[PDB]
Amino acid sequence: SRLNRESVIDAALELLNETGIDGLTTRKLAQKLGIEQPTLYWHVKNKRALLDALAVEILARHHDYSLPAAGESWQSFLRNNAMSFRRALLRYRDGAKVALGTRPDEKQYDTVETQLRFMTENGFSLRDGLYAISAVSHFTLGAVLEQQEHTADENLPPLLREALQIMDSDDGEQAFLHGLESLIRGFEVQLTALLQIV
Amino acid sequence: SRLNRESVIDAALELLNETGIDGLTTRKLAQKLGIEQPTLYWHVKNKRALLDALAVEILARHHDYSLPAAGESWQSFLRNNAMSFRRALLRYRDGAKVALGTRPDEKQYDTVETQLRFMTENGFSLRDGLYAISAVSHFTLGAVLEQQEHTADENLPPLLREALQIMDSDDGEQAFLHGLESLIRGFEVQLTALLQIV
Ligand SMILES: C[C@H]1c2cccc(O)c2C(=O)C2=C(O)[C@]3(O)C(=O)C(C(N)=O)=C(O)[C@@H](N(C)C)[C@@H]3[C@@H](O)[C@@H]21
Ligand SMILES: C[C@H]1c2cccc(O)c2C(=O)C2=C(O)[C@]3(O)C(=O)C(C(N)=O)=C(O)[C@@H](N(C)C)[C@@H]3[C@@H](O)[C@@H]21
Ligand SMILES: [Cl-]
Ligand SMILES: [Cl-]
Ligand SMILES: [Cl-]
Ligand SMILES: [Cl-]
Ligand SMILES: [Cl-]
Ligand SMILES: [Cl-]
Ligand SMILES: [Cl-]
Ligand SMILES: [Cl-]
Ligand SMILES: [Cl-]
Ligand SMILES: [Cl-]
Ligand SMILES: [Mg+2]
Ligand SMILES: [Mg+2]
Repeated sequence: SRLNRESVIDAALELLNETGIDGLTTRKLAQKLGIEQPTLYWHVKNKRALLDALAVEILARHHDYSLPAAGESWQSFLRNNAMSFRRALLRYRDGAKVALGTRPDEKQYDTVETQLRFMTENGFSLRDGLYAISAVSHFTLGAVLEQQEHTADENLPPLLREALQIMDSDDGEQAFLHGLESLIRGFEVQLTALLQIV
Repeated sequence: SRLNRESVIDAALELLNETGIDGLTTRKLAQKLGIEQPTLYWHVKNKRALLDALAVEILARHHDYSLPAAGESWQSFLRNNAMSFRRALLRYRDGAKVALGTRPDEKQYDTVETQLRFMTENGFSLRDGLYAISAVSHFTLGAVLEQQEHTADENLPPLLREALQIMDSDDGEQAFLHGLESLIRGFEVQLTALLQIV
């Protein structure tokens, strides 16, 4: 079929959904695109190369809250950013595993530069703003992995039994949204304190 | 060599370190133990079975702060628990990927039951205490994955350039320890508030 970048990414995202990350292969991608393995090699060198591009394109297609509104608070921006990051990552099977260990792409520079600039213009040192960004990113990544990977007893002590009932009664959105408010409020306590002991 | 549970786990943890999770196989485990694949099958059915046991044994060997001291605060317990969880997970390559999506083992029941009980005896509803436990777990899991997986440009805009310098200047312990204080303080704000608007 068509082998421009857009079409190779479309097929690679379908395959990721049917098979997951550990069963995504250049052999199986060649099969789905209707082509021979050496035809594929011209366009895509290895699994790593593909994985890097998939991390970028999932957010381009599905991460709609990358940038703060005019007048929006930093707290609100982190809330709306995190929910949109979580949605984009749940959209494909092992989506969060695809995003793991990547660094901003050249095509994300203007966007992530605007994000860091926004945090500094709201009173964070670059280092403290980055610590807040990284903590929201890591918490969200952790929550999506545990949910997604989870999809992949008679003598339960009583509080564990009820806790497992609580977890199994929801997809994880409730625990996620509660955790995010705790994180955002902790950053606020830290920022407002300045040089006071807190 | 010896094929009792302890010895199969020793070998599987070595192999995990040389090869990572995605390259851990029953074929390669059989090779390292000096045995044929059907000899292995009697002791270990599949990769999933192995992965479940490895998650348990990494914490048994290396997770030394499972339980609070006499008189210890809940804040202190979560701090000391999280640092010990992080250490145990960094001890092997893709350690955090091994722990992902598992639920307490029968051999962890008394331990995790004591943990949930401790949170309730410090004023948390079971649901709110579980939300705090899950948030600390997810943040830690996220931070270790990004660090571990990361191990697996000339026109950098200026704040991203300095932020990447900041991340590359440390193994991730600094960002982790800062994030954990923000999370613990947010739970405290939430718990103390009770039915007040906060
Ligand atoms: C500033 C970025 C950064 C800086 C230095 C080292 C890094 O590893 C990063 C990132 O990895 C970021 C992301 O991945 C984003 O998810 C990211 O790239 C991104 C985006 N493309 O819109 C986000 O929404 C961000 N968000 C918190 C989930 C986040 C970025 O802010 C950071
Ligand atoms: C209470 C446990 C729980 C309850 C209900 C559903 C669950 O999925 C869990 C866990 O997965 C827990 C862990 O994995 C621990 O890491 C876990 O098993 C554990 C331990 N074996 O010592 C910990 O130290 C805990 N810690 C926060 C990292 C944590 C457990 O508290 C929870
Ligand atoms: Cl074709
Ligand atoms: Cl075509
Ligand atoms: Cl083409
Ligand atoms: Cl294209
Ligand atoms: Cl491959
Ligand atoms: Cl032998
Ligand atoms: Cl022997
Ligand atoms: Cl034996
Ligand atoms: Cl044994
Ligand atoms: Cl296997
Ligand atoms: Mg990232
Ligand atoms: Mg767990």
